[PDB]
Amino acid sequence: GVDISPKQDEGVLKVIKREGTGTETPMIGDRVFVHYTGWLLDGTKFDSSLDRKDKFSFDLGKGEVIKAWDIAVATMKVGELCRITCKPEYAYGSAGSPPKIPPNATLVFEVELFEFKG
Repeated sequence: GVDISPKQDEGVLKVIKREGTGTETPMIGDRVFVHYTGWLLDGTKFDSSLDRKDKFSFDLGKGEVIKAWDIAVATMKVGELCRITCKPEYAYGSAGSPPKIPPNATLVFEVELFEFKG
């Protein structure tokens, strides 16, 4: 339900709405069938995966996503619903997202995780 990272203290953290059915969580390098909505800190909707024909999907912590997703998606159960609050050290700070994000802006993603190790 909160914010901070339990090692660096800045990184991420996540607001719970609907907790899971299958109590298990994903392991490092496992395949997860996610779907996300996402906003910048000014309340601007830059991205939502369902709109582009289908759901989202990655392999936990493989370069593929952001480090804020490897921390908060490692803590996500089968069927769960929450909202991620992320900081640029774990996200777009040392890079910037291609269409409009600069190297120092706060970030937001509402994630629904369907299933992973199953």
